[PDB]
Formats: sequence, structure tokens, C-alpha cells
Amino acid sequence: QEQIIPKPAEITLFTGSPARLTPDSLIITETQDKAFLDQAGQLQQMLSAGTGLPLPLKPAGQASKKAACIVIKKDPALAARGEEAYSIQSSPSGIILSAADARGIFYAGQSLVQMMPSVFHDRTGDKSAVRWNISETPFRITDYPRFSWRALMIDEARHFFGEKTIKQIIDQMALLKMNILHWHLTDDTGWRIEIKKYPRLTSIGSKRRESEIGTWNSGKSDGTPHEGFYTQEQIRDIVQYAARRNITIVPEIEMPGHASAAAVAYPFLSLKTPGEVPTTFIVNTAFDPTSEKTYAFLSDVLDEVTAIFPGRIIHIGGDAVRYDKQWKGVPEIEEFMKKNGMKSYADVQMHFTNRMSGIIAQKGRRMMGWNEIYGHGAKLDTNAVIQFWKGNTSLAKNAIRDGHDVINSLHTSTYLDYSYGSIPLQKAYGFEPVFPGLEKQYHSRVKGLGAQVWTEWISTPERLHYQAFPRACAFAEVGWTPAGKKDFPDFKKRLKAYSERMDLMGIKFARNVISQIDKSDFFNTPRIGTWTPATLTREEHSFDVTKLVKASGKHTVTLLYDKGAHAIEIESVALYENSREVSRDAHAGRSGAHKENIQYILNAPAPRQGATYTVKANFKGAGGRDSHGTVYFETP
Amino acid sequence: QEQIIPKPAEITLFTGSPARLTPDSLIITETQDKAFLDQAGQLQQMLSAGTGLPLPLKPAGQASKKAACIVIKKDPALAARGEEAYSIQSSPSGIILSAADARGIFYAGQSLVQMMPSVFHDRTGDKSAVRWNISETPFRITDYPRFSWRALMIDEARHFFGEKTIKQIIDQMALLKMNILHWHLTDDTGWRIEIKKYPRLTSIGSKRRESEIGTWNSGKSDGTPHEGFYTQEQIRDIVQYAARRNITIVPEIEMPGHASAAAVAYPFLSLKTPGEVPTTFIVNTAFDPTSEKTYAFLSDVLDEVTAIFPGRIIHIGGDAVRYDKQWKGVPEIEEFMKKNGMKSYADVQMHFTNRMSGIIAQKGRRMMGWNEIYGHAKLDTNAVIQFWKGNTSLAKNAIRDGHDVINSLHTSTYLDYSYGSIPLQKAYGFEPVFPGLEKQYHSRVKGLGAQVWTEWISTPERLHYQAFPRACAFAEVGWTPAGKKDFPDFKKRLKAYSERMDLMGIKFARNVISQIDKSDFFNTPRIGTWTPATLTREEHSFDVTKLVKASGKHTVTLLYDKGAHAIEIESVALYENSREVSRDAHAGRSGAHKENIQYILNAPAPRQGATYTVKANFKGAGGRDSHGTVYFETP
Amino acid sequence: QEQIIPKPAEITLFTGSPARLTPDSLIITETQDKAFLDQAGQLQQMLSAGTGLPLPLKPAGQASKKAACIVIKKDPALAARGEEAYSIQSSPSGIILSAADARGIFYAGQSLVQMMPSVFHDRTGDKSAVRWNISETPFRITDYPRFSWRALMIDEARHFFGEKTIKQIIDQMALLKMNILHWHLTDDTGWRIEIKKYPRLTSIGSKRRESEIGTWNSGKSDGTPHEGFYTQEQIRDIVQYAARRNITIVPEIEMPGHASAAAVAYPFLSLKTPGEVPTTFIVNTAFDPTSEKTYAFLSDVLDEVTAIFPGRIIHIGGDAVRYDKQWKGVPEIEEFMKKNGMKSYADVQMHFTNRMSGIIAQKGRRMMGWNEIYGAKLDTNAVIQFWKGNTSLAKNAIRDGHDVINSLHTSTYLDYSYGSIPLQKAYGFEPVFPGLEKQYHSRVKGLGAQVWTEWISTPERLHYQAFPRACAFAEVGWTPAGKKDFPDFKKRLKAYSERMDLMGIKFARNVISQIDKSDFFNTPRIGTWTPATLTREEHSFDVTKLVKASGKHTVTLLYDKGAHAIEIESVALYENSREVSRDAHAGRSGAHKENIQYILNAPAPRQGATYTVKANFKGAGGRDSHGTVYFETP
Ligand SMILES: CC(=O)N[C@@H]1[C@@H](O)[C@@H](O)[C@@H](CO)O[C@H]1O
Ligand SMILES: CC(=O)N[C@@H]1[C@@H](O)[C@@H](O)[C@@H](CO)O[C@H]1O
Ligand SMILES: CC(=O)N[C@@H]1[C@@H](O)[C@@H](O)[C@@H](CO)O[C@H]1O
Ligand SMILES: CC(=O)N[C@@H]1[C@@H](O)[C@@H](O)[C@@H](CO)O[C@H]1O
Ligand SMILES: CC(=O)N[C@@H]1[C@@H](O)[C@@H](O)[C@@H](CO)O[C@H]1O
Ligand SMILES: CC(=O)N[C@@H]1[C@@H](O)[C@@H](O)[C@@H](CO)O[C@H]1O
Ligand SMILES: CC(=O)N[C@@H]1[C@@H](O)[C@@H](O)[C@@H](CO)O[C@H]1O
Ligand SMILES: [Cl-]
Ligand code: NA
Ligand code: NA
Ligand code: NA
Ligand code: NA
Repeated sequence: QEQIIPKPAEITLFTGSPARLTPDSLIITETQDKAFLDQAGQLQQMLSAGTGLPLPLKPAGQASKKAACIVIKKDPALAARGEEAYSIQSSPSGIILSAADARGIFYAGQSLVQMMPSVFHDRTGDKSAVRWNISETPFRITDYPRFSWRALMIDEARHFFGEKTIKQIIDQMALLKMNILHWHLTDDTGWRIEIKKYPRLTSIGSKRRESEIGTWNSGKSDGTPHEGFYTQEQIRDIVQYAARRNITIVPEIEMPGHASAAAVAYPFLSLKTPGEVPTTFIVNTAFDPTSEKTYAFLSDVLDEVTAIFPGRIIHIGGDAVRYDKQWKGVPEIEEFMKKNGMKSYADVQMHFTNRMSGIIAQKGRRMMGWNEIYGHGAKLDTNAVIQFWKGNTSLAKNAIRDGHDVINSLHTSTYLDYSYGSIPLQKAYGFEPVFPGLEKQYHSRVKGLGAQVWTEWISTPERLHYQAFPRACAFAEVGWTPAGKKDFPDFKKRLKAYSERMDLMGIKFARNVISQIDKSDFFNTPRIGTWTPATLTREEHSFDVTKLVKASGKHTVTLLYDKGAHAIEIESVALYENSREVSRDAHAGRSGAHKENIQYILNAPAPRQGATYTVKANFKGAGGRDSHGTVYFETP
Repeated sequence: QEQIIPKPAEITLFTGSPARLTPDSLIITETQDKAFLDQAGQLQQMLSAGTGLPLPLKPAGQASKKAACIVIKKDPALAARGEEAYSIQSSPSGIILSAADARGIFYAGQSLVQMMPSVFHDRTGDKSAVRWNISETPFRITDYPRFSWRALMIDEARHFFGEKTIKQIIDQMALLKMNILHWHLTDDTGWRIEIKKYPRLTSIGSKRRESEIGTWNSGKSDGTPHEGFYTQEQIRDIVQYAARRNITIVPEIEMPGHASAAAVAYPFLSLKTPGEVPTTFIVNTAFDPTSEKTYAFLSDVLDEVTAIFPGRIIHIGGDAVRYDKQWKGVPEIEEFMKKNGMKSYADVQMHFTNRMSGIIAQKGRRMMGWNEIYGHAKLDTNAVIQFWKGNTSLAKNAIRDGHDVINSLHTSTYLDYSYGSIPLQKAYGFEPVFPGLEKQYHSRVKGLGAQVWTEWISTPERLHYQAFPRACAFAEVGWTPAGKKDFPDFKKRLKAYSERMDLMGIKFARNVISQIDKSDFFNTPRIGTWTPATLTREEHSFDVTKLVKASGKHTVTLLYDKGAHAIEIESVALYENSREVSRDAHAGRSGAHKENIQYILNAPAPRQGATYTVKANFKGAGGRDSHGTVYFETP
Repeated sequence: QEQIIPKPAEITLFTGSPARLTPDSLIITETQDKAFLDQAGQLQQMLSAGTGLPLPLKPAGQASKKAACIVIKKDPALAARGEEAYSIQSSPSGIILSAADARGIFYAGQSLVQMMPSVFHDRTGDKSAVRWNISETPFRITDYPRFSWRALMIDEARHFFGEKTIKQIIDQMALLKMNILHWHLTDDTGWRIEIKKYPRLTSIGSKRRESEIGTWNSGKSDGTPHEGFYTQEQIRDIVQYAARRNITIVPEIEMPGHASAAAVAYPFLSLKTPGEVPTTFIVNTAFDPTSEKTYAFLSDVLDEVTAIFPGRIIHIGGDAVRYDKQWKGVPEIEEFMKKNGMKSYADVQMHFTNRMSGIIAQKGRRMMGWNEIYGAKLDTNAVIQFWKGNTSLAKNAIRDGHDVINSLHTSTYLDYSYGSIPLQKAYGFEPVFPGLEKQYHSRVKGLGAQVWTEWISTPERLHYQAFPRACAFAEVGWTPAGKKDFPDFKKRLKAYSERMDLMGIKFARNVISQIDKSDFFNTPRIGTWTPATLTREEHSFDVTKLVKASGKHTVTLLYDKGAHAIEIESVALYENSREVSRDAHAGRSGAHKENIQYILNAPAPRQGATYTVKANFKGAGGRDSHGTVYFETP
């Protein structure tokens, strides 16, 4: 049925047969705007490669007749919905793609691919036999993002991955309509940008002798040198590759902290420069806030950043320095503080980060940073963007009420380096970027969200995939789909289909995740009973569903363990019409810490007026009766 | 691909590939008989939309052997088997559908449909993706019905469903080759046929304030008015729609009982007319059999019935009046009985139905009624007797007296009953020839009828649930030769046929189709049992040395019989002497509920002089009180 | 790679869509070599019938490049790899079949068949519904056999099957690229070759009253007469049937032992001729080696053999006579040993086989025999077939100038059960004798697998014993040693089995999923269980050092000894404390074994983390159980 991730804003389904691309189908451009023509050509190349169909570009050929073509239109009425909005009208007569801005057409194409057979992505095989149907019926889609900032961050400073890997990540982002690549390119353990005025930033800072592994303070090492960096020509190519796929790159140059690799290259940049690039991930060196050379150096670097990154926003990091380890007691710090009348080390960081916002602004750019740039001593430039990642949400809300745009990256929801125990798939999908205590008038200041793939413990592309996917798919939906249309069980079904595409595209996403059952699948589902140690003193259990049996069809009963030392063993679940059985699903299930076949399918008859309907479930405690659970009843 | 329900009478399979309908295929008529030409237009129109292929009608001689074409022949050889017989000769040379009467061709086309992909029935399906193969090999089919009367009754008096629903029912009947729609159109709770001479029959009799729900005497009501009736224009349109699909409509005007709606419309028609159309289903009002105006009124009604229903037979119901509630101690009745020398209230009823049989005969029609109309001024010998009661001697005597009889034993054919009361198996096992009837009389047993009473049926979907799939079983009972009936095979065929019902929108009962029944194994070898004593060990050995004669798949079925505990099955293996040569190790459970109780073993080509042993590892589930039987099928 | 059995020697895959044959496809020959034009017509006939496509032959230059065409070229470069070598270049623009010798084109065709839908083998199947793709991508194959002698032996002396059955055996051999049919046609219990000069060999020797069943000296029999033989016309027909499919027939006339049938027909041929053709399989009668009549009679037989069997090599068996039962204490033997100075009965047999090898050499042929023929003079060109695992003897045979074939009986005797020789043992067989030095390897020309038929009385039982282990021996004979891979072979054997089904081969269906401890001599062991360990349900096995890549790892719990099995409920993989994969299903590991393999999805490993396999199992009826837990990577 409907399988697009993100789920689009407005969908209208019609009855009949769907559109199908054939060897006779054409792509017609009914506009002269060349931005739309460039998108049309890029759309032709993509669709032809994946389907094998020729799909040549023509403004003529009429619209054939019984050969559904692709029509690209420029519809001004969608402009109220932003430059990323588009509409799709699909029927056997035609497939019309419209947008106010050319970027909408690209996203229309991605929706088109996701409504076609997944084999589109196969690099092998006979595709001349595929039925290239667009969904299962005719339809009208009007679509647009809830949030304008839908970001994925890749940390290449902790471990470098390179052009091939990041282009493959960009491909996943575009297919999910994520539009910001936050590129964390500098940190203590690596510097990954060629700066032509300062060659040692890469010739020294891009190489280290070994890497700590396992976890922080593991005492374990791989004893393996690690190096890599991007040349400025590579960065230009990747910027272009991303922009063609509707993605703006936000570069991050960490400061005043996370500066070890830069300091080793040029030791005057820090008051406590390490002897070599750190081999452990527990070292955080800080730039010297008391020497103009620091600011002069950083401004020269930022000059080259702006020449090769056209995006308006530059991320400085700006998270808190480890004051005790780095500045406390250093004479250059204490005198600097006494002179300028500063009471705290945090005041010294605020001074640095405020000065950098003026340096960034004088380059025609806009500064972004982690929420410490805002506070907790003068105040920060109102134009600065704040990425919230930790603390009381009152800090983000205070910044919003003071006039800052905010990106919600609360680390307990969005840090993809964490395990699936720490952030399960349902926690990623249930993330709500708009802080709940924030008054409605302020909501438009929450521009969106960012998911972070930190790479201390990620050294291969396949491990990067394992950590980033499938949860990045959830964040793409949180960023795009209207809040009122979010639906976690439905998202997980669509995720199964989408996981075929990830396989064919080489993405080693986490396996044991997509098909789990969690209690969050059932907030929108009726509850018909429970079990307790007391109800386990019998094995036959009856639950009334009279009010829920309104029509013929399939009903799914789920016995979901909640807590207790013991699971339940389930023999069968049946539906009774009055006192007679009319459907039974007999199969062994176990609902406890592990959930094994806990869903039972019941076939309801067209209801008998005046009859009662009862779900009867035969189950008992497994090794004991300390078991609590809930019985859910789905009526699709 | 012998999927057809009902099972055809004679089939001979060949070797090779089957015929396939392409966009080149044609339908050519090899006969000028107009009845065949009208049916060919029907066949072409149906098949074109189902398959999405042109399938053009071209006069004979324009047959290109590029593509297999459909040939519609007329073969007088088939007349020995009646007007509904036909033959299908299938091969890439072409598909030849022959028949002595045009009705045979229609059924040939329905069989054609059940041999093609089910996508035929999907209206929005991608039909151009399909290969329209007729079954899977060449074949000759010589088909005809065992019984001439294969009827389904729809009650629209209790609840009215209307034109769209009844055409949908007619469609399912036609695909199952059922040929009689018994239309129960009047009863106590409704009158659904427009009678122009007596407009209150519909203006009053077709409306009631509310309906009892749940069951008789429930004390529950839906509080919802219910109304509806067919105009005579609607009935003519539905008569033709049915006639196109080989179905004769037998109308029923209930009498002398089930008269409440007629009486309330015209209170002189009953001695105990209710004050309003009953809101419950326990009220059964009787026409007044002592008054001439009653007979003249009903004779008038039947005049209008005959004008719009072309069928030869008119049903009156004629089941017993509730004598003690309606007639006993009523002065008119008691004196009528003295004047006529009658000793029982049944005598009064029989006088009424006897007289109605003459009134109907004089209109050039035949009366039909339930067995109450038959006994030992008198009953027209051309009357048809339909039996709800299992009384073989009464049917014997009716046959000797010259009556065609129809068997509708209510404990087997009443589809308003639950599946506990009448399981699918019991419907399929129904034998219309009354048990013990001497063979001399079998030929007057003209068929069967299955009844959908609608007291507790208010939607088309619930009508489907009660009517199907047991109506499929009766279609087979009525068509298939008795010696070719095979319930296990019917169940396999029904599983396929239910795909068609799904796409056609028939909300049949889903849980009743794919059961395993103990009767399935009556002629399957028994290699062992289990008892509480044998469940004290995990491993169980059964000798099958004398049964393993060829390589291939052997099926072990561990079938629970009785006891408080099921058995949980870990694996079943085949041993050649002391060597394991096959093991099916899926988890199974056989008890009150059946969970994967069939185990597939691959036998080697048998080795001379070797012992073969089925070893089954199983134990009691929760205890040892369990008995069952182990069956062994060869390929 | 492909699904072809045997695995080709060199494969190169590319991205994209595969070549596809259509009704417009043609077969084009770009060589004038008439041997290639002949193979091309035979290929056309075979492919058009299987696919239902017309596939007409067209000359180079008169074709439309609309559809993919098959192009047949002669490539002398492949000559260094022998006459059976070939290459295939396939893409949507064409399918080029190349070979140095016309025999290679036939094997190129057999590989094409295995890369197309299996409906090819269904004579009645719906062939027009099928997309005739050559595999799933463009590819380049260069292929050639490792061994030149890839033999299957069928014993029709013990039980006669006949022409229809041997031809369907030949069809399998050809699809598997086996090139030698070793035809065991004479023995104690039957003589199956018509010899016109000695008509009693078949009129007497081809008939027996009944057959022993069960096992040797069972005392049981079937009370059923059994008879049959091939006429010389039938032989010539089967010889050319094999030759059209790249197979040379090596006939076998057993001597000096296994002679009962011959002797009963002509009693002067043995010193201990039985009274009737034996009806048990333990009787082994010896020809009389001390009498000139025997050699004259056998030379006459071999004259007729050479006229209907054209191949260079004739097999005599030559295995040891039952000396104590047949020759010891016989006056003619003891006097013959005195006259000639022989000290052992084996010397008498060696004199016999040595002399037969000269008789066979004088007819323009090469003698072949079991290792007893090597250990007046043995013809230096004789071929030695080893049922005995004796490397020093094979080395000496090679040093004395003999080609040798390896048929180690404990690995290649397909009359044995699958317990004695499981599929994996057949596949793991190495024809190069263990310990043989490299300089001698070139004289190991291949292998032979033997279907003895004492206990095989039907074609279907022949299939059950012969297949699928014959499929493994086909791969041993052809595939390079370093490209062998038993798991991948079982994967391909699944697909090859559809072809066997459609072609009527009643192969043993259960054996591909058998598991033996021998399956795991080269698989890591991550732990064991013992009566000690069975006191708890949860068990933990470290696999930190073994998790190196993403994908499916397999845990096998294999019972070794003890009076009790274990019942298994679940097996899970843990990354530190995070459960990351769980295979929950019921299994049992004891005298019989069910579902004892558990499949786990490893993520891309996290450097420095610990990976732990956790398994739930307990004792079945007790705790006297010992086992080994194995761990396989993807
Ligand atoms: C602002 C920020 O996110 N800093 C670090 C980040 O660099 C990374 O090390 C992460 C790993 O979980 O932990 C954070 O404390
Ligand atoms: C979410 C997070 O990373 N929190 C802190 C962070 O401040 C980091 O800088 C480090 C300092 O030691 O410890 C972490 O626990
Ligand atoms: C919540 C839960 O799964 N509890 C136990 C489980 O830990 C396991 O010990 C087994 C014991 O029988 O089944 C369940 O009773
Ligand atoms: C002759 C006959 O079938 N009469 C009634 C019928 O009208 C219907 O009410 C049915 C419901 O089961 O009960 C029968 O007694
Ligand atoms: C006859 C029968 O099925 N008995 C089963 C019993 O064996 C056991 O499985 C139990 C599970 O708690 O359910 C019972 O209904
Ligand atoms: C040399 C040789 O293989 N001789 C016999 C062979 O004839 C056959 O009887 C086989 C059956 O197992 O046993 C072998 O010992
Ligand atoms: C090694 C082995 O299988 N031992 C089993 C034993 O554990 C128990 O299960 C018993 C049940 O029948 O049978 C024995 O053969
Ligand atoms: Cl005998
Ligand atoms: Na569509
Ligand atoms: Na407020
Ligand atoms: Na003799
Ligand atoms: Na672990």
C-alpha cells in the first residue's frame, strides 16, 4: 500500500489501476525554468538507471496516449509550503510532478522511487520483466516538511571514512529527504580539512599512532596508525554531490575545546599542547583564549572554510572546555581574568565564543554551536543558532524566548553512537523536537533536529551503518511527517520494505531491530484485559470485545508481558460468538523478557446483532505466576 | 488443475502443455442456432473483461491456428444427459465447448473460468501480467448434473436485502452451477413483492417499526425501522438477470401460515390479525381458511405472480400453522371442521393447500410446498413436495402418488444454523436420496435445496457468512456423481475456490475451510496408536515394512482421539533397518487443537529384505491422559 | 558465483543485467572447423528442444544484433588447458562460446544449461512463460578440468538394469562433465556381453534362479529369477550415445577372479566350476591360470570386446582371487607353481594378469586393473586403479611409468550407506595420494566412484545410492583444489536437485542436511558440555576472537558420547551485555540429531568488545551427556 519514508503530509487515494512506466514512457517538462530542466535531466538519469527504461526527455511527443508519462510542472500555489514542497498526481493517464521550487521536484522523484518495486536498486538481474507500477492505485500527494532542518552529523575526526563512504551516506539521506549534512571534521584525535595557509593541520593533525578501542578507559588499543583528510578539491566535489541531492553541508570546526590535533600542529594555539596527537578519546585540549594569534589563526582557517563551503551556517562546536584540566591555574588564564574582570572560567569561554560570532559574521556567515555558547559575562549574538544537546530544556527554551533559532539534538534521544539499549528504535521515532513546556507562539523557533553519529568506536563503514541505521530512518520521519500523522507500528512495517532498499544499496543496518514488538506499538490500540499472578490461578481467560467487533475481518490479539519474574506460555487464542467458537489461532507463544510469537490472528465474522464477542486465551505462567501483562485487540 | 467445484462427472487427463488465451485468441461460433449465438455474446463479454483480452467473435472459418481459439459447437450426442450437459476439449489447437442446449455452453464457460487464474475476478488487477492458461495439461471433460434441481433459498421477508445483493448471490450460484433461486418473499415480518391490485401489501406490509435481534424471545430489539420491497419492474429485471445465468426463480408466497404482514394490510384475511406488522419473529399468523374472500385474494396475488415470474413452479410454503394459537377453539374453525367432516386442525390446513394447488394448476402452473401439503378438493398430482422432515416412508408414498420430491432435510440444509449445528462436513455428506428408499423411486428425487433464513441476518456480509462455504458443498452434492464425492479433495478445492470468493467480495466463514477431520483417514493405513501407557516413554516405533513399496513422500499423521492431554511432537523419522534415512523435525501438537500434526518422510527406493520403521518422539502435554492414532499415507 | 556443478575454474562477474535468449536469438559459428560446425548443430538441437526457442544457425555477417546471439569460436589459446577446456563471455550483446577443441564446446553447452531456468529439463513444461536468462549478470568464464579421468562405474553384473537406465545415468554424467563410464559387465552372478563365438556366456551366464538379499550370507533370498544382457548392437548404440556426450566407455571383463558365470557356461575355464550360476554374492570362482585354453578363450572374448568397444582402455578387474578357496591344494596349481618356481598364489595371479596385459597390448589396447595387477612382465602402459590407500605403491607405480587412478574404497564405494560415506566425505576426497611428492602428481590422472549392485535391484535404488554423492565426485574431478568449498556446494546441489527431479533421478533426499563430527575437523570449537555443565540451563562460550565480520554465523551443538541427549531451546549472540541476535527454536542433540544448528546475525564487530554465545539447553532424561560446540563464520 503506502510505503514512503517519510510519510507524506497529505495523501488522497482513488480507486482503479495505478500508473505504470513502460519502454514507451517519456518525461515531459512543461516549464522553461532551467533549474527545473536540470532536475528533470537528473531525474531521467536516475530513473533510467534503476528501471532500465529509456524514459527520454522531450517537451513534445504530446503525452503519448496509453503510455503514462512523467510531467514536470512549476506550480506557484505550493510556494506557501516552502521550497521543498511538491505534489504528485498519478494515474494511468499521467504522472504529474509539480513544485514551486526546483528542489521540490527532486523530492518528488525520491517519493516516486519509493512507490516503485524495491528491485529498482538492484545492481544485477533482468529488470525488463518488472511491472514498474507507481503504488497500487491512482493518487494525489501534496507534501512538505514539518521541519526545515533535518540533519545527520557524521564524525570523521574520531575516525576518518572518506569520500566513497560519505557519498553513500548522502545517498541514504536524500532518499529519506534529510537536507543537512553536519560535518564534524575537527577534534582532538583528528583534523580532516586541508587548510592551504597552514599545511601542518593535515600533515601532522590528520595522522595518529594508534586508537583506543572498546570504550573510554578500556586500556585497550589497536596499535594501528590511522590517518586521512579531505583535500579542498574533494570538499568542493562532495559539496556539489550533496547539493544536487537537496543537501546543504554545515561544516564544524571545533573550538575552543576539542583542539588537540590543531595544537600539535601549531603548539602556540594551546596553553597545554600535547606531545603528539592523542591516541585515546579522553583527551580534550583547549585553544588559548588569551592570545590574539589564536583568533587570527582561527579566522584564517574560517576564511578557507567559507571559500569551499557555500552554506550560510558555520558550526564552531563551542561545547564546554574541561576548565579544571585545561585553564585553571594557568597564569596566562588567571591574569587574563583579573584584567578583564571575569569571575569564572565559563566567562572566559563566553568571551571567546562571542568574539568568534563576530569573526564569523564579518565573513558573511552565521554561527552555530552547542548550547554552551548561550550560557550556563555578556550575552550571545541573537543571530547565532543553538544546537541543544543536554541539560535542562529550560536552557533551550530560554534561548528560544530570547530570539534564537534552536535545533533539538537532545543526546538521550539522538546520539546514534549509543547502543540500541540506550536509544531503542521507538525512542528515536517518538522524539518530539518541540520542547513540551514551550508556549505555542514560540514553536516556530524550533527549526528541527539533528542526529549524531560520533565515531570513537566506529572504524569501518559497516559499523557506521550498524549504528546510524535504522534509527536515522526514524529521525527522517520525525523531521518531515506532521506530528498528527506519526504512527510507530505503521512506520515499522514501512521500515521492513525500506530495509530491502538498504540491503540492495549496501547499508549494513542493525538486523535484530526492525521487527521487535514494544509497548509503544499499542498507544493507538484498544486494551481488552490484563493478566496478574491472580488471573494465572486459572488457564482459561475471557476478555470482552463485543464493542470492538463491528465488521468482518482480521483482528490481531497481542499478549504483551509488562513485568514480573515469569513469562507466560500461550497455547491458543480464540474468538467466541456468544458461547460458540468462530475463530482460533493455535500456536505456541511465549511473552516475557523475550517475546516469541505473541500475536494471534482472529477472523471475525460479520457481527450477529445482539451477540456477545469474547476473546478466550489459554495461557499459564512459565515456571511461576509472578507475571503481569496486557492484552491488546487490533481492528485494522 | 482439477480445481472445479462442483467436481465434473468425467475427466480424462493427457500429457503436454495446456491451451492459453492470447490477445490473438478468437471466439468462433460453429452453428447458426440463435440460442448459442446469444450465449456466445455472453461468454465473449464476460471473458473479455475478466482476462482483459480482445477475444473477438468471428464467424466460423476465420480461425487462425496462431492462437488457440474458443469453438462453440452444438453436439446432439450430449442430449442423453439433459439440457445442462456440455463438453470441453482443451489443447493448444483450441478449446472446444460443445452442448446440445445453449444452457450447457454457459456452464462450460463457468468451468473455463475455474480453470484460469483467479485474477480473472479482480476488477482492478494487472491482468496483462497473467498467462491465461486453461488448467495445466490437455484434457477432455464430459460434464452433467446428477440432480436436475439444485436450489438455494434466500429469505428476504425476515430481512430485505435488495437488488444488488441478490444479483451478487445469483453470481455465486451460477459459478457453482446451482440452477434454482427459491425466493422467499413473504412471511409474518414482511411482504416484499409489489402487487398492483392490493397496494397495502407493500405500503403497509413492507414496513415494520423495529426488529428483534439476537434470537427468538431475546427481549432485545434494534429500535430501527426496516422497510423494503421489489417493484415488478425490479423483479422482471432480476428474472432476466437470473435466466441469463441458467437460474430459474421459484417465487414463494407463504400460506396458510406466515401471513401477519398480509393480514395487517388486509385484516379480513385472518381470524387473528395483529395490530401492526410484528416486531418479533415468534408471531405466526394464519390466513382464514373458512372464508371465500381469502382464496379469491390469494388467487389474485398469484395472478400477478404468474405474470412476472415465467417459471413453471410456484412455492406456497404450506408448512404447518400454529394450530393451538391460531385455530383451536375458534368458532369459525370448529364449525368448518364439523361441516367438512374433519377431525384435526391439520385436516383444515390440508384442505386449504389442496384447494390452492388447483387454483395454481388452473393458472398453468405447478404448486410446490413443504411436506405438510402431502397426505396419504385433493392435491394436484403435479405438485412438488419439498421435505424439511426426515420421513422416508412419507417421501416414498408421495413418489408412488406421482410427486416429484425435493430433499431439504433441515438438520443438514438450514444455513441459518451455526457451524456447530451443521458443520461443513455434514453439508457435504448430505445425500438427497432418502435413506432406505427403494431404487425404483430414486428418479423422482429431483434434487435438493439449501435454505438461508434471515431472522438473524441483517447485512449482505452476514448473509455470506451463513451461506458460504456450505452452499459450495451443496452445489457439489447436487451436481457431482455420488461415487466421485471426496470430502478431503473438496476441502483442497474449496481452499482455492475461496480466493475467488475473496476477490468477488463474499465474506464467507474463514475458519471452517481447511480443517483436518478424522473421516479423512477412514481408508488410510493405521500403523499405531498412543495411550497413557505409551506416553511413559519419549520414543515410539511403528512398523511400516509392508507399506514401503516405492520411493517418495510418505505422510505420517498423528491424530488425537480423546483424553485430557494433547501430545507435543518433537520429530518423526523413517528408519531403514537401524539407519535413519529421513526425519521431519518440526514442532507439532495434536490434541483438541491441531498444530502441524502431519510429518513428511522421504522413503528410499525400498531395499529387498530390509525393515522400515517410523520412529516418533512425542510426549504428553501436561500429563499422560491422551489417546490417538497414527496414520501412514503412501504417495 | 554461478550455480554450476562442477564449479568452474575461473569466474569474473560484472554488474548489470544478464544475456537473454529470445525467439529472435541465433547461433552463429565464426570458425570453419567442421568439428566445431558439428558440435554447433548438436548444441542447436539440444538448446532449441530444451528452451522451446528456434535458435537457428546463421553464418557470421548475416545477423541482426537485436537480441543476444550465441557465437561459437575456436581459440587455440585454451589448448594449454587440454581438449575439454572452454570459455564463456556473456552479456546482453552476445554469448561467446570458445574452445580449442570441439569437446570444449559441448561442456560450454552443459554450463549454459545449468545457468538457465530448470524448466529446460521438463519435456512438457511451459517453456514460453520462461525468461531464458544466462545467470543473473554479465560474466566471463574460463574453465577446464583438474583431472582428465573422471569416472563413474556401474555394476550390471550383480543386477542388470538395461539400456534405458544406463542412458539416463549417462545423461547425469554428461551434465556433470564426467567423461568415463566404467562398465562392470561380468562377475560371478552374471555375464552381460553377447559374445558370438561363445553363445553360452549369455544363454547360460546371463540367467540365475534367484538372488540373495539383505547382506552376504544372510540365508535370505527373493526366489525370483533374474536375467538380462546387452546385444552387440545395443553395446554399439550405447557407446555412440556416450560419445555424443563426451564420455568414453571403459568395459570390464573380470579376471582371473569373479568368473563363475563364464565358467558355468564353459566349465573348463575354472578348476572349481560351480554347478549353476551362483545365487549368493560370496561365491568367487577363479579362472584356471595353468591352462592355455583359458588364455585362448579370453583372447577370443577380448577380440569381440575390441570390435564393439572402441576405446583404448579395457579393464580386467584383476583384484585378488580367493586363493585358499579356489587354488590352494589344487593339483594343477601346485604343480604349476613348482614348474615355474613360484612361491605364492599371488605370483600365479600376477603371471596371469601380466600375460593378459600383453595379450591386450597386442590388440592395440591398454589394460587397466585394480592395484593387485601392479603389486611375464606387466605392460608399461597399463593403468592402475587403487581401491587401497597405499601411497608408496602408487608412487612406485608412477615411477615405473604407470598412470594411476585413485578409488580409495572407504571414500568412493557408493554401495555403502550414507553413514559409512556421507556426502561431505565424498566431496572431501583428494585423489592425489596423501604424502605423494609433487613430481609424481601429474601421473595421478583422476578418480573413479563405484556403484556395486549386490544390494541394488532397481533403477530407483541405483539412483538412491549413486546420487548425490556422484555430484560431489564430479566436482572433485573437475574443480581446482583451492576453489573447493563444501557449504557452497550444498547450496548449488539444492538447485542441481531440481534438474535431477525433472530428469527422473530418485536421489537420496535427506543426506544434504546430514551432520557428522567429520564435518567439523576444520571448524573452531568454542566450548563443550559435560555432566558437570548440565547442572544449569544457561551456558556461555566466548567468541571474541572469532567475530571478524558482519553477517550470519552458525553455532552447532554436536553430541559426542554419553547415555543422554540435550534439549536445546535458544542460542543468542551478545555484544558485551547487549543481546544482538537470538535464534529460538527447539533442537535435540544425541544418538539422533535435530535442528542442532543455530544461526546468529553478527553486526560489524566493535573493536575491543567481547562477543559471547549464550545457549539454553539441558539434559534429556539425564545428564550423562558430552558434546562439542562449533562456530562457523559467514
Ligand atoms: C558536544 C558533544 O557531544 N561532545 C562529545 C562528543 O564529541 C562525543 O564524544 C560524544 C560521544 O558520545 O560525547 C559528547 O560528550
Ligand atoms: C552527554 C555527555 O556527553 N555528558 C558529559 C559531557 O560533558 C562530556 O564532556 C564528558 C566530560 O567528561 O562526560 C559526559 O558524561
Ligand atoms: C520474564 C521472563 O521471561 N521470566 C522467565 C525467563 O527469565 C526464563 O527464566 C524462563 C524460565 O522458565 O521463562 C520465564 O518464566
Ligand atoms: C418450514 C420452515 O422452515 N419454517 C421456519 C422457517 O420459516 C424459519 O423461521 C426457520 C429458521 O430456522 O425455522 C422454521 O421452522
Ligand atoms: C486435550 C488437550 O488439548 N489438552 C491440552 C494440554 O495437553 C496442554 O497442552 C494444555 C496447555 O496448557 O492445554 C490443554 O488443552
Ligand atoms: C576390487 C573390489 O572392489 N571387489 C569387491 C566388489 O566386487 C564388490 O563386491 C564390493 C562391494 O562392497 O566389494 C569389493 O570388495
Ligand atoms: C544419546 C541419546 O539420544 N539419549 C536418549 C536419552 O537422552 C533420552 O532422551 C531417551 C528418551 O527416549 O532416549 C535416549 O536415546
Ligand atoms: Cl527358485
Ligand atoms: Na499510481
Ligand atoms: Na506558560
Ligand atoms: Na572345470
Ligand atoms: Na558478551
